[PDB]
Amino acid sequence: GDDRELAILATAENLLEDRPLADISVDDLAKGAGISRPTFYFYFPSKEAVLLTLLDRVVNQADMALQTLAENPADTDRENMWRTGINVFFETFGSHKAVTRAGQAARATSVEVAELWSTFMQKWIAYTAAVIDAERDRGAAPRTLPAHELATALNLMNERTLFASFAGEQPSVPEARVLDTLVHIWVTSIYGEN
Amino acid sequence: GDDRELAILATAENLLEDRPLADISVDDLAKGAGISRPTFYFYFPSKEAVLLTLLDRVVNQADMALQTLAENPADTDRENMWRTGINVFFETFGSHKAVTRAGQAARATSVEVAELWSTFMQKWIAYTAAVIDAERDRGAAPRTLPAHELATALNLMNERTLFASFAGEQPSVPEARVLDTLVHIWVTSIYGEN
Repeated sequence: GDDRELAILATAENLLEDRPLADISVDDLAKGAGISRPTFYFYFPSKEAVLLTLLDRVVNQADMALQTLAENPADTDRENMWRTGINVFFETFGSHKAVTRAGQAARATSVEVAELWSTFMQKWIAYTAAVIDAERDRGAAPRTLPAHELATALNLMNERTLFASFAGEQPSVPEARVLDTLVHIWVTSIYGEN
Repeated sequence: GDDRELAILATAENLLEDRPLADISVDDLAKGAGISRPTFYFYFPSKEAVLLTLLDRVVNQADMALQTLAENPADTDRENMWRTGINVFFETFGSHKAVTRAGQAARATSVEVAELWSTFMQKWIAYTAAVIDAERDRGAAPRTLPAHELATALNLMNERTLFASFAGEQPSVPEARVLDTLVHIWVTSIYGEN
């Protein structure tokens, strides 16, 4: 009986838009799904383990998303081949701000999360560097910096930047700009010369 | 004061080298520093307090340093002018990696610390904007992205990255490159066209 789990997962993410994981208790979730306080414990050991699943879900959506682009190509220049990738992350995480803010300010307390993140950040960081080269052996991008390093600076910038945008921090870049703001910085560097 | 307010500090900083604040005692600080428990408290109320100062001392160091380039302009090529500026941080914080690591795992629970970094980061992001602006008035820089917003992204990148390097995370850019890297991206996007 799958259903039940989604109920719990979904319920959390839609309570997280109002308060953190602390202000929420294993019961407030029992209702949302439609099970007795105890039933819960058969799908999740604790609320902690729920956020982790949320997070992982959200993170995989991104990989599965960007993955789809590693398949069918898009008939459009080089500025979009990049933009459209970053937008996955903007668009995606930008949709589950709550879970992002939640996963983040919880990285400092869950190796599971820290890893889950510290992992993909490497697949994504790799995928990128890959293209950086696949755009150098075709002679389109100058051989300036070592792809991986270059790719890392960019990639990490995203994380911090796209975050302070969703967390409403200050310093930050108004959400409706953070994109163009990023894409430009990617391209100008991925390709720029001197 | 100072003599004894300095002992503590230094005596703290050198202790953060081997372990985290959470493992350092008021005792371990009174000793190594050379003073008495009570004498400490006359200067500091808690250890987090000593941390907040060490941090305030580092941060401010870098600001004056940077501040000290406005009066000593000199002759040079567009690029280098940035490396020496971005260098001020990688050099400063990268010579106090322990504090940095500490003041970091503190922004999550210290509003004094939160406001501290945030209050500066703005002054640094601003300073960037000021330049990237007048850099356009003189004709060198192309008028693309809204300075402050470009300045921000870049600054947001140097935060999350230099740290990710000092704290030797996974993934990160080896402490031994980052300067060459960050410097690149800043320029190529500041003066870059599209």
